Amino acid sequence: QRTVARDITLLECVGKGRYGEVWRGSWQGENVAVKIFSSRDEKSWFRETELYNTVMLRHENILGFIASDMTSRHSSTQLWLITHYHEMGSLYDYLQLTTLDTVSCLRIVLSIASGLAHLHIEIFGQGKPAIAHRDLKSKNILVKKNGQCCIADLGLAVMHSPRVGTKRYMAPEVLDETIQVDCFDSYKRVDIWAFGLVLWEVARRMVSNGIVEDYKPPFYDVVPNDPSFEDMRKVVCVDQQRPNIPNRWFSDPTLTSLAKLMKECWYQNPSARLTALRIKKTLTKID
Ligand SMILES: COc1cc(-c2cncc(-c3ccc(C4CCN(C)CC4)cc3)c2C)cc(OC)c1OC
Ligand SMILES: COc1cc(-c2cncc(-c3ccc(C4CCN(C)CC4)cc3)c2C)cc(OC)c1OC
Ligand SMILES: COc1cc(-c2cncc(-c3ccc(C4CCN(C)CC4)cc3)c2C)cc(OC)c1OC
Repeated sequence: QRTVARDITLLECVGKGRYGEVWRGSWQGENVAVKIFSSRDEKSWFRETELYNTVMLRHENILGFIASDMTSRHSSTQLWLITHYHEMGSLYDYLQLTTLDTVSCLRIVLSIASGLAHLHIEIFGQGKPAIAHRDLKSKNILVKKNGQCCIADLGLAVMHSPRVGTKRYMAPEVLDETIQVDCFDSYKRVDIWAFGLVLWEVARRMVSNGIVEDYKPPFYDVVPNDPSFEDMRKVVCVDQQRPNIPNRWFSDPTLTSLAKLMKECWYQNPSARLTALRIKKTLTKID
């Protein structure tokens, strides 16, 4: 019987953080991405592994799973997650340098909405539990060669049948600790808030009438870098600020429709926010 080639050549590091590292790797000529977890973030490996052991997600707008590997070392355990490799990198990276036209902007945001609705929706029978992401942001979205994106990092995901989200993207009910933690719909509504911020980040980079905004992260003008939980709560909960919509958007029918969409992701009342399925429908009718 058979040879099980497990050797993965780590070729270059494309990411280093408190999470650990991501490497471009090669298995059998074929490019893979290898996330090597820090000790700090072991529970993210376990959670993503537990989810994929429960349901083998397969969707064009979800980063493709290849393998979870645990290897015993002299005095530690090494944890690797192996996925598809997207050489264009994260949406965060991509937006820094690249501007968008109407077609690319819509393709990006509809692909993200598609991936998010896929996570959110329970399918009965080759089915899946409903899933909420809990850390949606432009660094957790990859740009594919075909212009569509895919959602990455299910390390905080929750399923329905001490890692917390990135503070800059936390919904008001997370910051004021009123979120109903027993309620699955609560977690979907937290993802819709974060989606609305991502839609703002992308829409800024769409050119209209020769104008584009510089890349900025959500709330760049009202909080410091690495904003505290308190910094965010005062802006989002107490003062009820929302990202600025520039005047130039209201000359462009695509950006006018997207400003309305992002407004309906940012209601203080979580139950007033649009669903991912309703966002998809709205986006298919733009242009
Ligand atoms: C263990 O570890 C790793 C394994 C592999 C890997 C390498 N060659 C072949 C395989 C393979 C897949 C599937 C079957 C089927 C065929 C027969 N059918 C009736 C049931 C079983 C057999 C063999 C795998 C899974 C790659 C890895 O990394 C890319 C591994 O490390 C994470
Ligand atoms: C993990 O990832 C990759 C794995 C492989 C790979 C290697 N050996 C064998 C296999 C295999 C063969 C046959 C079955 C069976 C299942 C039962 N049914 C009755 C018929 C089909 C399953 C598995 C695969 C899938 C290739 C890959 O890329 C080319 C992988 O991606 C990097
Ligand atoms: C968010 O999360 C995960 C992401 C990935 C992932 C998948 N494809 C590609 C990448 C990537 C490749 C290349 C660049 C740069 C380097 C070269 N040049 C300067 C431009 C582009 C950036 C990023 C990553 C980081 C894998 C993961 O796990 C294995 C992730 O975690 C789940």
